[PDB]
Amino acid sequence: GVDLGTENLYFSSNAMPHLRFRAVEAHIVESLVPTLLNELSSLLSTARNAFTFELINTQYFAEGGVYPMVEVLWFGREQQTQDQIAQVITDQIRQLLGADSHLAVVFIPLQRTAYYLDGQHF
Amino acid sequence: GVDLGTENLYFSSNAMPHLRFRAVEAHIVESLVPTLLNELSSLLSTARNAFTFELINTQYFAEGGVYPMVEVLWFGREQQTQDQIAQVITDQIRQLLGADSHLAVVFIPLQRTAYYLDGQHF
Repeated sequence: GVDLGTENLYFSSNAMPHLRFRAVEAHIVESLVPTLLNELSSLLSTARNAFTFELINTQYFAEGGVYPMVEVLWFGREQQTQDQIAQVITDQIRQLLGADSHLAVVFIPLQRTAYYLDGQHF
Repeated sequence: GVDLGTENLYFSSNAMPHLRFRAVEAHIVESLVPTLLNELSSLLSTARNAFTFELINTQYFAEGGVYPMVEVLWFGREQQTQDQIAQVITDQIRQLLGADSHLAVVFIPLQRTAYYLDGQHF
């Protein structure tokens, strides 16, 4: 069945964001995650346990140097909200990495009907 | 007996609205209530103590995500006034939840002859 025990789980506002940090040093991410969780959960009025953060442990090459990227896999919020989230993530990373570092933030939409928790979709 | 102590109680313009907030995060409602009271009491020229606000504590499921809803139980005002009220509530919720979030506002009429205060009806 569905999960009607956990508060506010199926709200449209609860985009269930999974943040994936690529081409970013581990210590930066470790410092970032607590402050990002504080700011995003407030901004989106979403439970703190609705977010997941992943450091991706791969090796990158690009001519001119590799820039950091955060992929956000989520159910979607309207463009204006998405824009604000991108701005929060960028601003926090700039604090640790430079006000002109060139962060990419990319949102990838997941379908609620293709996301299953304990065998039942959203 | 009727209540002829409290000012303006039986005016037709005093619809005695009870607002019920469903599928909305508690922190949002907590923030919304004082500003909504200010705006609605001004708009309707109604005493501030004529409004009640309730956060409903249930769990919701909908395919595609659950959208917030405000139920207004009241004696009724004319269509054009009802429309303005719906627009105020919507605009204030958008400021906290997003300018493209999808709020439902539903008005439910109560009969004055079925509403008793201290054992006497309106």
